[PDB]
Amino acid sequence: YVAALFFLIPLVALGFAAANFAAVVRKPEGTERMKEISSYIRSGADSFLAHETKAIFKVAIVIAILLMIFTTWQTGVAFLLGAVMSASAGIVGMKMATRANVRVAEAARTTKKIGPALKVAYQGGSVMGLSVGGFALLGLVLVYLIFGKWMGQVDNLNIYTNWLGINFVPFAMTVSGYALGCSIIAMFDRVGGGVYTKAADMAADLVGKTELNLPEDDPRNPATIADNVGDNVGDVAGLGADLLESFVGAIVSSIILASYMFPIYVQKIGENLVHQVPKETIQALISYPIFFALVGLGCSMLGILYVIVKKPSDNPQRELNISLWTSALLTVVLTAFLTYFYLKDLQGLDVLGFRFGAISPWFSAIIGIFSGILIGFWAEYYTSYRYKPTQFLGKSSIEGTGMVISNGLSLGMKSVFPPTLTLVLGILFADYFAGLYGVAIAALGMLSFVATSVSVDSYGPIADNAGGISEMCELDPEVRKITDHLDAVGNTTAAIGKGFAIGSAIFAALSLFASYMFSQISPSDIGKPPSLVLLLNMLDARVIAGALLGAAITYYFSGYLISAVTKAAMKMVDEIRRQAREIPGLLEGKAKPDYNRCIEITSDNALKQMGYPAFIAILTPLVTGFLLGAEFVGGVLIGTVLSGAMLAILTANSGGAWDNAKKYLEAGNLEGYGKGSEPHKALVIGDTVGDPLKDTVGPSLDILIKIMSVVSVIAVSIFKHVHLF
Amino acid sequence: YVAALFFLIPLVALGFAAANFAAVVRKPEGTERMKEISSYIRSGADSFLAHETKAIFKVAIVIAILLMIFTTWQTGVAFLLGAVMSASAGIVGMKMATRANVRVAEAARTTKKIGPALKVAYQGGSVMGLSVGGFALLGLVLVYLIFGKWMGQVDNLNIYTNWLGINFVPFAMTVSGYALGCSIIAMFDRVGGGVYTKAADMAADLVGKTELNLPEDDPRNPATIADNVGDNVGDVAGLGADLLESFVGAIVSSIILASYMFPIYVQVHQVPKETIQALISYPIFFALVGLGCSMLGILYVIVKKPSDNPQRELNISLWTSALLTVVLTAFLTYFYLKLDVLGFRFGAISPWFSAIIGIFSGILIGFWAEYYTSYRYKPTQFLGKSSIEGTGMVISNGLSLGMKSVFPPTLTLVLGILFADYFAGLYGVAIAALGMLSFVATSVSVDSYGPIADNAGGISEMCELDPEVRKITDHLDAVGNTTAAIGKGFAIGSAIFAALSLFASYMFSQISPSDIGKPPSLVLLLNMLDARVIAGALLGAAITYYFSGYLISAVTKAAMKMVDEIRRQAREIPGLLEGKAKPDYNRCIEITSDNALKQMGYPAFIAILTPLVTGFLLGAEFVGGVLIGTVLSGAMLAILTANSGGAWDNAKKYLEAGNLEGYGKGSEPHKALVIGDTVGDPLKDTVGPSLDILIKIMSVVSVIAVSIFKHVHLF
Ligand SMILES: NC1=[SH]c2cc(CNC(=O)c3cc4ccccc4[nH]3)ccc2N1
Ligand SMILES: NC1=[SH]c2cc(CNC(=O)c3cc4ccccc4[nH]3)ccc2N1
Ligand SMILES: [K+]
Ligand SMILES: [K+]
Ligand SMILES: [Mg+2]
Ligand SMILES: [Mg+2]
Ligand SMILES: [Mg+2]
Ligand SMILES: [Mg+2]
Ligand SMILES: [Mg+2]
Ligand SMILES: [Mg+2]
Ligand SMILES: [Mg+2]
Ligand SMILES: [Mg+2]
Ligand SMILES: [Mg+2]
Ligand SMILES: [Mg+2]
Ligand code: NA
Ligand code: NA
Repeated sequence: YVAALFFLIPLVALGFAAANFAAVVRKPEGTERMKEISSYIRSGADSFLAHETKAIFKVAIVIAILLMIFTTWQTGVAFLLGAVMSASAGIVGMKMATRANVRVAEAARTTKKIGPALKVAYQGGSVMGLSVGGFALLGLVLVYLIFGKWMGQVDNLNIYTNWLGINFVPFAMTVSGYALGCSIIAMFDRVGGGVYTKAADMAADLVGKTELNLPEDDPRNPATIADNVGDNVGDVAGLGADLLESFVGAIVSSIILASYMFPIYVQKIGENLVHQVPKETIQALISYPIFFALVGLGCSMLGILYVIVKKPSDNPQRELNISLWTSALLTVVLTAFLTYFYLKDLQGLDVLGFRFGAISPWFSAIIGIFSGILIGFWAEYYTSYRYKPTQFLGKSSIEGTGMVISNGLSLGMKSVFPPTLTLVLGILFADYFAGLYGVAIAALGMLSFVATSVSVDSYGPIADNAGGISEMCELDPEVRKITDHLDAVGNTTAAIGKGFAIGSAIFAALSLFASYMFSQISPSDIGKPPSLVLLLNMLDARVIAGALLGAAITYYFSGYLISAVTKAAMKMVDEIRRQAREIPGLLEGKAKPDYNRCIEITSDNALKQMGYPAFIAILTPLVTGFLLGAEFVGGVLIGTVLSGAMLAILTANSGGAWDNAKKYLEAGNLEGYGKGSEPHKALVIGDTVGDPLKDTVGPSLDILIKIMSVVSVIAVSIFKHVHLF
Repeated sequence: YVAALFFLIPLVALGFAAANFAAVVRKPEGTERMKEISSYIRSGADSFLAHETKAIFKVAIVIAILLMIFTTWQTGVAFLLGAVMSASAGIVGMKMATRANVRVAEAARTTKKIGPALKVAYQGGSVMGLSVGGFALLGLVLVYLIFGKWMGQVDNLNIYTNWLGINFVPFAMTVSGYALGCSIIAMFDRVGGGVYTKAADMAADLVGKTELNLPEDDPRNPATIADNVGDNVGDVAGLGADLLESFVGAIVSSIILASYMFPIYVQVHQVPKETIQALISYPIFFALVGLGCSMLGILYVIVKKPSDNPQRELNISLWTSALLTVVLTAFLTYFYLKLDVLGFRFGAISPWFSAIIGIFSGILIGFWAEYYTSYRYKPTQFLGKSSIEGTGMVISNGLSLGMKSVFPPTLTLVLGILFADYFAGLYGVAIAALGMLSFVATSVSVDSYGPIADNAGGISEMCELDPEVRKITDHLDAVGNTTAAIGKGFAIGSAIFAALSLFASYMFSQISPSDIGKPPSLVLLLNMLDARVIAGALLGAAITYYFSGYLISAVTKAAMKMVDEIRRQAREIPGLLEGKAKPDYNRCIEITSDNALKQMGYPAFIAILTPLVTGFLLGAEFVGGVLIGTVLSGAMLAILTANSGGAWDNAKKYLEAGNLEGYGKGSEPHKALVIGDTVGDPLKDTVGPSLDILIKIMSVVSVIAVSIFKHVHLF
């Protein structure tokens, strides 16, 4: 029927991405030096991503075997499917960007205008965004059809108990495994690529600009190629992995709640269970988020096509915002129709959530979108150098490096507010509209047009690489100005994407707190009213202690990521100093440096440090539970949500502001002081201090939130009574 | 009987502090240049503290009148009493330090050893700590005797409702007003002094060391005198205010919970009135025993043979005070309390155990502080080493060190909460919150010891003395920074415990006389799955972060103003850098004073209003969520900022001791460490301390005012 037409949308999106790749590759590349630089960066990125993928997939096979042992095999199969999906999205994005960077560079060089370069960069971004959306929805639909339909886990959806004494719902456990695989692979990719790129960027920027007195991404700098390999590895593949994980997480949270609703909402009447809701309603609610995501992917495809066929403009932010708005409006309308018709007459919504009938979920979704948009706007206010905060930061740059650091930290901590209030209002409204199911539907709708968001976000790194390639090949300063404008727009878009991701994570984390309080129910007491089930008393000393511990664990995770970055940062700083002083004629320009040193340093550090964060995110719930019950784990989840949201928003805004103020000063817009002045060095120090907090901690925080919440939701059935205290 | 002997302890502490002040003043000060510099610094500190005190006391009178209007007059009277108590403790500490700085400096200069300077600095610190403890306990005992005994508010312990629809217990409301006044005055003092001193320090350090290439606190630097006046204003008066506020807040939380326990635990009252009265009076006797043990430890450490390692002497003081407190409080709990229905599961000794936790917790925190802040350990030394790689490296490694150190103390607090709960419910949780500050006198002493050493070093460097004097001052100042970090940890831990206890008291206060029968098991219930509660938690975390950011910005404004002023002076006054001209310290003094006085008001009003607005907007669950998020985020940020600022400052000092191989005071690593120290100053001396004050003030205001918007909410 129409379900098949909907389920074929992800394949159309993947085909569109492949077509965009074929079109960009058919574009003309640059000169011979441009080809050589692109080859260097592409080879580095390919090698590091190959090593990362091998390691991550070994770990993924191990985790899949464990999941198969301790739960149903369907869980392990879904885990592997999600791992493959996220890894493939990341690899596709990286393999597309490694080729589109030089294309954008050559376009901006020949045409001397922003239109063509913007168009090619948006083509690459669309490749990655369509790949992400299509992979996520394809994995989800394959799971829903094989383990939900072919095997019929969506038909029984009952509370079984496995051999290890674990209470589980079949389709619930399968989607949990799928989301866990997605999020764990995304965690590995993000941590690795972030460590790599941020160490390289810190070392190169700091040493070169502040000490050696070189231009940004100068060929004499033995770390520039490492920096660009990181831009392609950590800022692309990791970005796609994280965003696909967020999309799949919102959708799987909605689906898990819908599935768990059926066997719990029952009435015990003389030892006879009477289901308060018909199975058809739960099945409609389960299939609803998938159709929602498919309609959203279609609307994103429409907007991306309109923006890639439209006449190019000189203001790239205008084009990106036009794409986002068109996708969002198409999604709103088509999803209104989908919610009205699909949920027409179900007869069981009143019992759970929806108070305004079939349209109740749609409203929630709307909230999400709007919420996201709001955050987006706020991002552009705090990150863009065309507004008050970033400009005041750039001005304060005249007073000293310490002034820059303090003002950046204050700007981040202040910007923490408006988006948090947006999320508060969104939570309240989605609740009022359709309970926790609508909370999850809003989490999803905030990313309903995830394809366009991922596209507009990945657009940036391509422009950054184009600028790096133009600087390495000594191009016309007009090319550098085009790349700098595109890169500022890309920083704004990356801040917007981080905000979107963190908001979706918070919404899905509330929905998952609900599902986690649900999973604790055993078949023995499968009759108590959900009003008593969904209860996590905060006055229980265990819960508040767990909240404290979760906040501390989030902060320690961020600190460990920062330290893992700074280790390689210092190593490469020292290596660059050594090369500058021990290689004859390197600074004069008559000698070639050794980029391989920094490449290998960053690769080794990233490969060594990428493992611990994922394992922490996987184990923390299990250990905390087996030590102090399930209320402590609930408190830990609460504290994790709070601290992670706060730190992620703060770091995203602060890093965006710092980088855009550095770029604004580099454009000479700072009266009197140029690109080589002491204020520029202070802004460079600020940008290096913002780099690791913007490209590592922030993104990884939401992945940690979702991974930990999913692990707890899956494993609470055990430590609920197998605790030590 | 023996109760009068107990009620006389705070007066003895105040007398001991006055005697220590008279003894330090009887010591010989330095030369004419030292006398002139000390007089200038004392005049500046006195002037700024006078203005700050006048403004804060006008605001305090206004707030007391408002409290009298909307609640009982006893609340306003106790508010004024606590305001006066905290302001007096701070002013006494500051007036003692402004005179003890030059005395410590001259002692360390003449003796050429660390012993005499350490002894005099600890004398000043003991003056301030005894002042704080004595004033806090005297105000609290006067309230307990006048409104608790003379008027007998501890006799009825009923749930009344005032004309504005507020449910309250008489003595509960009175102690709430006292603690609220204490915390609001501490908030004003802390915010003002922190802005002042941190702006001055940022300006001076950055401009002088990074640009003009001058030594720390050089007379040519027109901000060194302003920086030291700030050290005396914000790091002394504010410190005493904050610590007295935490002490009184723990005790008042204990008292409020004890009072509210009676009329709620009914089936017929589940607990006899005598038991509730004994539990109400118990925290006061506990605090008195703790003050006595702190006095004993301070006396032993000021009479004990001086050592060359001052941290050893300070740790010996802390250990002796803590052990004396543990033993004497064990005896007090055994005899005075010579329960099962509420909390205590091990009989009369149940509360004492909890207190122990607190103490030990504090002690534990102490070690962790000394592990992360002292340059004699791995983290601070690694930071100093990373200083060779660049300023950005210093900043990133400092942030990482703070965020990691955030953990061990958090786990300590988690275990303490869990164990105190297991032992004696929320009453024992609050008693542990208090016991962590049981020896608050010794803690305040060891903490105020630091700023005195900082001022002595600044004065010795201003007069160009013997480098041995500067080395003595640097060692003492590093020890003082470590002790200040330990004190901040003490405050934040006590704040977390008391904030949980106040969450309990706030869930209790919502009970109205109409439904004064529901089982307490159902009353103490704040479901976290309520969308409103989680939204409020998110909003509270965001509000804490914005509070911190606004404080940082208030600091950076005056910091930039003074940086520009110093550059202008350097370029337009002939011979200033050459040394043939005299700078204008009054300019920086006035800049920082004006900025601090202007920015000093808003944070306290935010902390006071946020609960009221959030409540009248979204019921009581939203306010509960806001309190939870605020507590969590504030604890995290306070621990992080304290540890990070300590690490940065001690790494700078570790590089100053030459322990960094090859690089001296003028090398790029020293400039990077100075940039790190300037970035840490505002996060260490302004945000961190204000966070726990905000937590306590907001939770107390909520506990008092929830009775209105609990059902008079807009949604
Ligand atoms: N129009 C309608 S009535 C209706 C009823 C149900 C199932 N049980 C109930 O609501 C139910 C209400 C209630 C109140 C007190 C005690 C026990 C109770 N049990 C589900 C859908 C539906 N739709
Ligand atoms: N419209 C209506 S109210 C109503 C009430 C009753 C009798 N008690 C119940 O059903 C009932 C038991 C139970 C246990 C847990 C959660 C919810 C529950 N509900 C039966 C039918 C009916 N139909
Ligand atoms: K970027
Ligand atoms: K200090
Ligand atoms: Mg850079
Ligand atoms: Mg880059
Ligand atoms: Mg670049
Ligand atoms: Mg950038
Ligand atoms: Mg950068
Ligand atoms: Mg300083
Ligand atoms: Mg000082
Ligand atoms: Mg000083
Ligand atoms: Mg100091
Ligand atoms: Mg300082
Ligand atoms: Na995410
Ligand atoms: Na405090």
